[PDB]
Amino acid sequence: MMKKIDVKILDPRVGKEFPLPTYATSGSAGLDLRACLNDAVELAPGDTTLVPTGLAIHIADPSLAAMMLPRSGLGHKHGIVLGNLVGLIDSDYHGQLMISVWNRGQDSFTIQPGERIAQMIFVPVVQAEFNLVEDFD
Amino acid sequence: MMKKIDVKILDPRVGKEFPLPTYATSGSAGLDLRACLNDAVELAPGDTTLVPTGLAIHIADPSLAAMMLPRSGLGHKHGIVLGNLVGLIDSDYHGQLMISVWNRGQDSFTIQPGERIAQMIFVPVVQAEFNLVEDFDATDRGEGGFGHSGRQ
Amino acid sequence: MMKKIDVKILDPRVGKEFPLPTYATSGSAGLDLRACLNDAVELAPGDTTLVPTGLAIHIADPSLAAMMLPRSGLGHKHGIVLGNLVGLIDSDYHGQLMISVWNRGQDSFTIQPGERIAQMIFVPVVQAEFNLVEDFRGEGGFGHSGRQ
Ligand SMILES: O=c1ccn([C@H]2C[C@H](O)[C@@H](COP(=O)(O)NP(=O)(O)OP(=O)(O)O)O2)c(=O)[nH]1
Ligand SMILES: O=c1ccn([C@H]2C[C@H](O)[C@@H](COP(=O)(O)NP(=O)(O)OP(=O)(O)O)O2)c(=O)[nH]1
Ligand SMILES: O=c1ccn([C@H]2C[C@H](O)[C@@H](COP(=O)(O)NP(=O)(O)OP(=O)(O)O)O2)c(=O)[nH]1
Ligand SMILES: [Mg+2]
Ligand SMILES: [Mg+2]
Ligand SMILES: [Mg+2]
Repeated sequence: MMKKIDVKILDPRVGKEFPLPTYATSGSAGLDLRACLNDAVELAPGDTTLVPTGLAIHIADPSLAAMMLPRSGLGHKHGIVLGNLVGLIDSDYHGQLMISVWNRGQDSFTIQPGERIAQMIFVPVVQAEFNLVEDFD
Repeated sequence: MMKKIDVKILDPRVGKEFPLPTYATSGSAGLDLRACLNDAVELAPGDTTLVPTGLAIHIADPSLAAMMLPRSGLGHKHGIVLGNLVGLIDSDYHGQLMISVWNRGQDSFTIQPGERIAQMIFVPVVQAEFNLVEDFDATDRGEGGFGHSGRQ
Repeated sequence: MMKKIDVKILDPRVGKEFPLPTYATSGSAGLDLRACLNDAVELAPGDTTLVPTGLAIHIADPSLAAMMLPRSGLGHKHGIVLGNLVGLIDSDYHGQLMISVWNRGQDSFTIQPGERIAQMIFVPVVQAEFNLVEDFRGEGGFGHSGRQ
């Protein structure tokens, strides 16, 4: 079940020094996002930093959304997760994709340029319309 | 894809003191949930508090569920997120929707009545039927997990 | 709506000492997962431990994934959540299902053999192929719509 998604490269290192995001294995649900940075960033325990990806997507189909998630190795082994926990990307967002990286653990961690620091899945979504009732029975 | 969902305005402040939940933009995936409180609540760093939404929904369709999530601005800038991280709402749950608000950050934060403090999406769900096997049809990923594909 | 998932039992207690995961009601979205431990694990505030389930699943269909989540009661009342926040099980994984348990709260907590410590849903997923373009809410994000 494939879907074409338009993407605009904002930093010319993307697609060259920093490969475009890809699925690590053929049945992976998420694609890995890379940190678009000149220099490594040291995250002390408790600190948050906003990491640019250097690209923008336009999902455009209002029956689809994306969810940014931590990776399980970074999250479990190093406490490197997301500051907003889960990042919900709307179908009508055109801006640069940004990653809120938060050190939830006890050890300092150093994010390298180009590192695969989070992942992103695409999921069908349903828009609800409310039917106001006085009681459900 | 639009679906009509029954909702009971369990707390009549919702729709009167502050607006009913709606989709912030046309192409928004989630709808914002508001703090149904009589008094402001100051959350010190590390603290949690249980905030009512004033709403009960009945999805009723077992092929659908809802998920409650933090908002990205409150979460990234102020460390205001969920105490259970992600809230899962069953299709046959029709009690009040409650929000566990947790201050994961280093500065205190005051939740005001009516404030949009989290968001909710509706997603399709599949119910699994387990088939016991002796061997798997092996794959390239195999048993690999927890960072086996590397950092770079 | 329903999908057949291959499962292998790795610990003989699973299905004998305590049940295999089951949907509690016909309208339940998730299945509860039980800690398959020999000895209870003490978790100080801020600690993380990796908890086996005694089970391996193989979803096998690349338009489907599973998401592991905290339970709302354990999360809100005791701060017992997931160390990777949300656990994403891929269609081509067939290792042991493992739960990263993190004590995010201010009080110690002990993970007990057999305790229902997390839950898991299965959701459809779509794999994307990129189309490079020069030009395409607008660009508004991270709070732009306000809170009032
Ligand atoms: O909570 C979890 C998360 C993942 N897993 C396993 C199954 C999943 O398919 C595999 C990899 O998941 P992620 O891709 O989300 N994490 P990461 O990218 O760090 O690992 P990998 O390098 O193997 O892809 O780890 C668990 O058993 N429990
Ligand atoms: O953030 C939440 C999460 C759940 N809920 C409601 C809806 C859901 O259907 C119900 C049960 O969710 P969980 O299974 O996550 N909680 P728990 O397992 O602790 O309680 P139960 O024993 O009733 O399943 O609680 C909320 O109001 N807010
Ligand atoms: O991790 C994220 C989350 C969101 N975003 C962008 C895309 C999304 O469409 C937009 C808004 O997301 P939320 O609605 O979850 N956050 P918030 O409600 O604070 O911002 P807004 O007022 O713009 O809706 O922000 C990111 O770039 N990274
Ligand atoms: Mg991975
Ligand atoms: Mg928003
Ligand atoms: Mg439950």
